[PDB]
Amino acid sequence: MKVEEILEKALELVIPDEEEVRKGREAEEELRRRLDELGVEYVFVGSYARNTWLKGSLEIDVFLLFPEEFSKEELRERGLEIGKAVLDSYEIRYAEHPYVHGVVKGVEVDVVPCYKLKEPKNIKSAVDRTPFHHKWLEGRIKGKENEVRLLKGFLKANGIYGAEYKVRGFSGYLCELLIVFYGSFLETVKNARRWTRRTVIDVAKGEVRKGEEFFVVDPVDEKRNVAANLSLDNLARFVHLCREFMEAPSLGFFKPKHPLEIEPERLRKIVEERGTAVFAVKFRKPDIVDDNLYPQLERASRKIFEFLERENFMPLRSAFKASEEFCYLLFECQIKEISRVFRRMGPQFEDERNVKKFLSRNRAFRPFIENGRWWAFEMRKFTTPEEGVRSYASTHWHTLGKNVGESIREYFEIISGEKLFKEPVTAELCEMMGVKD
Amino acid sequence: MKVEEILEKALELVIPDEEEVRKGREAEEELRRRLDELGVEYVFVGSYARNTWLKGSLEIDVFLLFPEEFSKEELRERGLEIGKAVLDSYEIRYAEHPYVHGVVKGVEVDVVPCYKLKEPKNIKSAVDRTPFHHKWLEGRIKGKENEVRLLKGFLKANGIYGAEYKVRGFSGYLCELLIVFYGSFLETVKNARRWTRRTVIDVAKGEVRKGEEFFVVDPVDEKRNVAANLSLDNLARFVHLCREFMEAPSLGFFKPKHPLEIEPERLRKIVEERGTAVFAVKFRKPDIVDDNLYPQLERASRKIFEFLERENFMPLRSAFKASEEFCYLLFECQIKEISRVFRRMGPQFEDERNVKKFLSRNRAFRPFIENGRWWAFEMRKFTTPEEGVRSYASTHWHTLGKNVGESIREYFEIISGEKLFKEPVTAELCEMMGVKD
RNA sequence: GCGGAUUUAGCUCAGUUGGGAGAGCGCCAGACUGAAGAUCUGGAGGUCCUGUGUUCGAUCCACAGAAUUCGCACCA
RNA sequence: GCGGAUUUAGCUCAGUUGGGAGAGCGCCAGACUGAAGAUCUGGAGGUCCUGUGUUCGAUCCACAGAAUUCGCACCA
Repeated sequence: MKVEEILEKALELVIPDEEEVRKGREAEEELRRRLDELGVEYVFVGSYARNTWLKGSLEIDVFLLFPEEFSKEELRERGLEIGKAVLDSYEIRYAEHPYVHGVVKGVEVDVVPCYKLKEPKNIKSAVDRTPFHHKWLEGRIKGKENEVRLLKGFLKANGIYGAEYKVRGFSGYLCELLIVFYGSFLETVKNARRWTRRTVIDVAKGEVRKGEEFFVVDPVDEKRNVAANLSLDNLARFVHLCREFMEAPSLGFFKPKHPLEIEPERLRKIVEERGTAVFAVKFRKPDIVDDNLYPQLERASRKIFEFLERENFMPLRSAFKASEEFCYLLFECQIKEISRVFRRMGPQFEDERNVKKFLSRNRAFRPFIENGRWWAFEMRKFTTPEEGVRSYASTHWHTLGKNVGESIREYFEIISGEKLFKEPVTAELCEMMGVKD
Repeated sequence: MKVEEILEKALELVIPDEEEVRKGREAEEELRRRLDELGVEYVFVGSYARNTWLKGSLEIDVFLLFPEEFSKEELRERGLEIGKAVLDSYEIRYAEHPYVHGVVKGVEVDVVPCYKLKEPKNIKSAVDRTPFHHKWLEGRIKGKENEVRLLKGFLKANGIYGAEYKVRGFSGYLCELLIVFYGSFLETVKNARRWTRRTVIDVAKGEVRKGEEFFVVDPVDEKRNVAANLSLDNLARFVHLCREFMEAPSLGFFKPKHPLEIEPERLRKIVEERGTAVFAVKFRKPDIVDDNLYPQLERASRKIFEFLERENFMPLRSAFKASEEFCYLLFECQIKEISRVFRRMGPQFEDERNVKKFLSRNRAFRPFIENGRWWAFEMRKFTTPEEGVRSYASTHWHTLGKNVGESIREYFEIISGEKLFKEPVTAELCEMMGVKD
């Protein structure tokens, strides 16, 4: 669609200027006031300070640099003293060393105690690194901020922007590092088409090489992978979207695509036509952070997946959804019903000892030999994958993560077909089964 | 049941003396007459000559030794000339070098041209070896003939006596060699409990050792495995029956056990309770020898077995029966119905070339990535193992042996449940599923 | 008939994740030697038995066939 | 919290068919030496991280746990 046109029309949905821009300055000014009132060494960092934040994603990050001659707890008292007096409403978030989150004029503000540490390698944790992150990008990104926003937008539209585990996609800082390295969104897109699972981007030397994993080198600390949270699968998605974009560019790569919103009638048909067993594990949501839940949900999903493999219902895919109330573990298998009878692996014919024991056990059918080894017909306790998972969930809850497993242990349901379609899992089911529009 | 008593009561069902013993002598005498009438060098061998044949299993083996200074075809003319004149009704069976099979007074007689070859290593085929076989066992078996008959009886009662492929069990000559080696049936049974898949019995040296396969050394030619036809599985069966006999001896080890003879009503229930898919491939019997058909049937069964494994209906066992009219390939699977959808293995994400092609193909559902590799949902052409086999039989008949495959190629049926129970396959189905009485 | 095993470099053979065609020996060269050899380096060297099919992709999966090899035995 | 990787002989590590507990090094010995070393032979050497469970059978499969290790990050 001409390429450059859609790049510019995308900006009116990317660039903030819903006149929150000034609300930033207003809060900043106000923030700058009260802060200079207490004579503290302070820095504005993150999205706001570089004028790089997305439309609606307004956030002030304030990092309070504290003398390189104090102690952990002496900065503690301070961050509090300050945060409180400068913010309008507050909470305390402790991380690895605590910080104050609050609100100034409807703008989410992050008041954070730091160190006036000037120059790296003398770093203790991830927090003290962001000032340097800002420092290095400051002045080296000036002018190219729009191109960053395009990248972000591109990634958000297809749901791979973010460092949080719910996404495992691209971190903002990474995006910035990228735009810097290539020159613009596009020159990034072009080269991304040639990325591999072993492609390494050292921004510090301006060099591209092959390593062991996909690695983007932090120009501040060359021991740091900025793209550490980028999952294997997401990276590939990005690469493929870059190949798909260049060949036939369109604006639909920048619009966030919306729910397919189906009726139970069309979904049941798909299932029927698929001839697959579709079911889910429902259980109440344990009240914990997002960056804890999804990892557990994933682990939980995987084990059940692995289970149904062992018991040979042959699952296709697995999916998960977390509402404000419950959690759902979705599964589609190739086997609706398995036989009650199965092969039980018995001893080689020579080990008379073990033979007898194996034979001493009482069964409904005679054991036999095949390839110089005994085998026996025995009975399963479950015939459908629903029945099997029920057995598994009830007996092997503990392995399904700490909080998730406990929530299942205490209670769970298994929902099949028409009943399940009524649950808020429509979107993911379609995504799991790969339904067209 | 006392042990020795049942050994003696078994003999009245083992020792011939249904007064066919004299019919032997009568025919022998008559045979000896006409033969000496033509001045031929002749020998009586096999079961009859040693008085070792089973009750009802009466057969005269006559091997016509011919001068060690003739040629293949010059003996040929002779065997005929002789066979005809001495037998009452005849056929010609060609083997590797032909022979005359016929009847003298209702007794199946085998008139065979040989060589007066005295002493081995100058042998050409299996036929010229039997005189030496008889020669070596003659006089070294005298007195111990009853003990041989016990062994035979033991093996026949449980259906592992015979060198023909329908059985793949113990050859008579082998049994004799055994009784000779240990001393009696029992001393054979005791030691057989300690046989392995690598136990070697050299009768010539009177020695037991370990080799590579189960090997019984022919005292005549030490390059010959007498137990070559003994299948792995049958050997084990024998060994296990020897262990089972010594621990609790009973006469039921000598009675041939009879059909379980079931109704369709009890069989359907078992199937239902088993929850398994049971079906068979029916097709007309190609008119060929037994030692050709069963090998093919086996091969045929196996491939179908292997197929259902590939397509994951997960078969349990496989069985075959050959009537005077049709042949049956019986199968029991763990999967009655499989989903219409399956995983299609696609390329790794890097090989852009192959990616596109894989994606160019049209499907009902979107392809995806998992572990850096593309996968696609596609449709099977069959949902039940019956449907699948139908597809397989029709497309892959040729591999199912020469004659068998051709018979299926031209025609076949697949029969399920109630319909199949009406077919003469009741016994084997019970044997395949391991049903109790 | 019949069945199993085998078929990848000149020789002898590995090769299982369906994506890299390999080792040893032989041959050529380099290093080393006074020489040659022995050792270390390296290089060249291919109809993965043939055909067709399955697959995005084939030494590998399927079918047909070929060749080598061992045995099976019918006979009964 | 949160996740992954790892845990087999004194050290460093193989170990995939669920049935044999292994290699290299180290140590002792034999052979060889004038000696010792170097090489070849061999031997000893084990809580397969623990527990419980599955199985005829447990390094291998399942659950709980431990320890080592790397990273995840929430924060928003």
